[PDB]
Amino acid sequence: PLPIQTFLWRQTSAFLQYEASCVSFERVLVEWELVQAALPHVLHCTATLLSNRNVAETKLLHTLHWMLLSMATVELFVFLFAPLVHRIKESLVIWQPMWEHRQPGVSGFTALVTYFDVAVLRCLLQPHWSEEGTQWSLMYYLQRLRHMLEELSVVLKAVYLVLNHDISSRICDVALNIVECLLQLGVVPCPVSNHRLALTMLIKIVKSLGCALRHQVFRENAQNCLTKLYKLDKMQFRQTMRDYVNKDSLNNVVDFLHALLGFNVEGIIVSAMFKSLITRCASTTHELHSPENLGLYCDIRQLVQFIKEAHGNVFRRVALSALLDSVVNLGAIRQGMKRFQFLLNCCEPGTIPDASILAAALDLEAPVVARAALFLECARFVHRCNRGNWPEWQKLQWNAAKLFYQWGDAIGVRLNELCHCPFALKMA
Repeated sequence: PLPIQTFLWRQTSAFLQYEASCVSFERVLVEWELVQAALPHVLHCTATLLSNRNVAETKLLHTLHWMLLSMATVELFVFLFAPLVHRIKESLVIWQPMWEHRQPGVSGFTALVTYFDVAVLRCLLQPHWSEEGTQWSLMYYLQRLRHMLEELSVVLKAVYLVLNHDISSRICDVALNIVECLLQLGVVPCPVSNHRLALTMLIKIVKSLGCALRHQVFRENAQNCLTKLYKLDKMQFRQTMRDYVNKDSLNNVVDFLHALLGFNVEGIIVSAMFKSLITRCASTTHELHSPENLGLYCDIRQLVQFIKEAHGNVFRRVALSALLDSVVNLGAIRQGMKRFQFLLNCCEPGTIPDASILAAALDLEAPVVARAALFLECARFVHRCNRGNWPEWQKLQWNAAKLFYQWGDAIGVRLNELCHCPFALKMA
């Protein structure tokens, strides 16, 4: 550096005059340490002018090409020029390989400590950057990973840190393919755990492909990847899933579940996650009843019905948690009753406990208090239905009567058989 550096700034203040400055801009460089000091300004000016296009273009292109044929310099180069690749279309050692997402052939940073690769990786961590440059860097790492597998944790971290901001079909394709390739390389072993990161990436990718041909193949491949990841770190899989469900917002969780199912990997996921999903939902009812989220609430209905429809034997285990999860533990029972109350007020009044469960609830080897609470909660539900206020949403009204009568018949039969547990439970 020298006191002359102000001159360079004076040139930049023309681009940030349009014709005149290029003259000295060329001359001073055409006529090495000064050249190193001047390179960043050359980059800024040439990139700005080239992007302002919807003779100076050619002169500055030739200047840059002569300039190219320290880390911050290549960082800046990629940061500004990566999105321009598709726009510099006709006019080569750099541009022709770069259209193909390969290392540009210039010896300054094609060198190995890899310099271009570390530069682009460092740039990809930036939160705000051109979408085109992000696609380009992703395709570049896809190509490089494919080559590496033909014959890295920070790569995963970069993919994760980009994935959260936004996704597009192109992004989901490239991201799934890269993650699959790193799994094949075996970056995950057989703070932040690698397994957690990978699973989060899969979840986020699959969150935006709700299926209620092009999508079908990609979904199949995603499912295959999920199965592959499944065999690795079983307990960690369960734990991280249970963490994520509570972590992310309800909207995200429900959307992801819809995408996965649409209304085994899915069986394990559901049986690991549904308890925590219901537990979180339980202490949210007042907020969720608010009309702005009504539609969201509606969705949950379907979801729960599907879990009951033919999938979840776990549904019984969650609904009856209050007395399967057992001085008495008052808190566990209270949580179980919150879950049961939420489920009972959710769907198909009089469907959730079947007659058989209630009839057998007399002899279950669980704390009497929990059984009595279950009976009283059923009682309160029936009373509310009778008084007029059903769940805030008909043939269902007539349907519920048969379910109630079935409950009554079952309970009466059981009581008769037994008499012909304490008295208080019978009274409940």
